[PDB]
Amino acid sequence: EDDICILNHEKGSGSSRHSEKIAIRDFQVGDLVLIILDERHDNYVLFTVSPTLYFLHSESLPALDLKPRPWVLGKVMEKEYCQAKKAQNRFKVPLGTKFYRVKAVSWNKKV
Amino acid sequence: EDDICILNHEKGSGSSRHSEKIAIRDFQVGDLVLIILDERHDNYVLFTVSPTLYFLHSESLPALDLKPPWVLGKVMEKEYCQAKKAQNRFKVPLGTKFYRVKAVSWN
Repeated sequence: EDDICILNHEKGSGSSRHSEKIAIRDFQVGDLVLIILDERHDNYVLFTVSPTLYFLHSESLPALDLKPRPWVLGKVMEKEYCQAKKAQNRFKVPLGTKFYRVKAVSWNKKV
Repeated sequence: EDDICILNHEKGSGSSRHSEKIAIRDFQVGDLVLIILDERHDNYVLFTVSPTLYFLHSESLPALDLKPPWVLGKVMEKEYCQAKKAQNRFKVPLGTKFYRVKAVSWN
């Protein structure tokens, strides 16, 4: 263990400080989220661990200082359940796929 | 448009249901975190947007069913460290301050 100095050590189940949190699945309006560029679907999307896609609404881009940056934090304000009606679509997803589109804004708070 | 059909539309500030959530910086003991492989640093780390590295303590790998590409965990312990040698296990410059955490699985 000769390569590091240990400056402090903490154990326990909770603290008085609350880390900043993001949703990663089953997004709800009001959630704080991480918004990343999805090259394959040519769109910004929510970072997520689940296979349902949450696309960022194109009209939310100017409110997140984005342009049609790798990532930004935002706060979900609207959410739309959608189904692909034509086999070639703005979302590069097969015909009939069900997915979400979300509107988000920049947010300088940790909640 | 005409490529998508809108099945429902929701707007608001809150809901009756709680999405699964992870800490993303300034991690605290008790936090739910996302643990990912960081090959640049030859370690697992906590997924984060801050520039401070939070390495997973090698002692925690068996509890998370990992060996020395992502798992959800719960922070049980955290240590503030400073790299003391130029060549170290964490592949950071000499003097770098960073964290090590111990975590257990969570589902």
